[PDB]
Amino acid sequence: AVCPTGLFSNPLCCATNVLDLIGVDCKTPTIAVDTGAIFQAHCASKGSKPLCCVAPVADQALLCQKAIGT
Ligand SMILES: [Mn+2]
Repeated sequence: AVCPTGLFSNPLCCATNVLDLIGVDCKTPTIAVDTGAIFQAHCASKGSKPLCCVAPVADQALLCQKAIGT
């Protein structure tokens, strides 16, 4: 799993990480993401940051944490 269990369990690709706490303009990955490296590269291909967020759907703004090692 590319995100931790619990609250911040959903991988999204978000345009901006605000305050290391919020994802803005969050897109669902268009592929299965198997590893941190794939998650990072996939979100970068969409001009976005790999974040682990409180909900799994596309959204304007969500509480998120950065993917580990980023
Ligand atoms: Mn927006």
